[PDB]
Amino acid sequence: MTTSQKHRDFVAEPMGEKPVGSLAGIGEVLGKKLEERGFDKAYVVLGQFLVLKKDEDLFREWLKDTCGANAKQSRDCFGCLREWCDAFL
Amino acid sequence: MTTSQKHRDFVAEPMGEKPVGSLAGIGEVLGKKLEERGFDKAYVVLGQFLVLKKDEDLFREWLKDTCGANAKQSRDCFGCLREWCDAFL
Repeated sequence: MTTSQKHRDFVAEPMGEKPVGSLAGIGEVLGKKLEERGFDKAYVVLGQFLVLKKDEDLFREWLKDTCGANAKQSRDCFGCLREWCDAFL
Repeated sequence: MTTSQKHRDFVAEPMGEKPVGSLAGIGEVLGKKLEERGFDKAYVVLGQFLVLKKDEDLFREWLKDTCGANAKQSRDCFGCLREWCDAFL
């Protein structure tokens, strides 16, 4: 139901060292799982997106299989990360 | 002996989809080895640098162990990729 202001805020300015849970689609509980998986910061997760050549099917299985995110949560991270790259990459 | 103009050209404008061998420190022969390793484009190699949290010792072993680059060639890619991130990340 309408994206949060975080989506426009993230693709409106550099990401710097913001925490992983700052990425749109990742909640406080999910941010903790990615952190246990070695992604304590967003740019480390951005790297995984870059390693998958922006492949949406591979990206979705990675997040869901890695933490259990739902199909709705994965759609927000794909378009959210894909849009940041369009402005910064 | 003095860096090539490619170093200043790469950190002077976005990287887009330039080929891997376009990264400073990677020669035409080495670009072919990375390509056989699955890195047909520079942004895929940029992702590995991001996944290593910019760790220089881990990055150097990755390139040398992955293709056989010399210690001099690895120094150019670290500072070259590190400088691009400073301007675009």
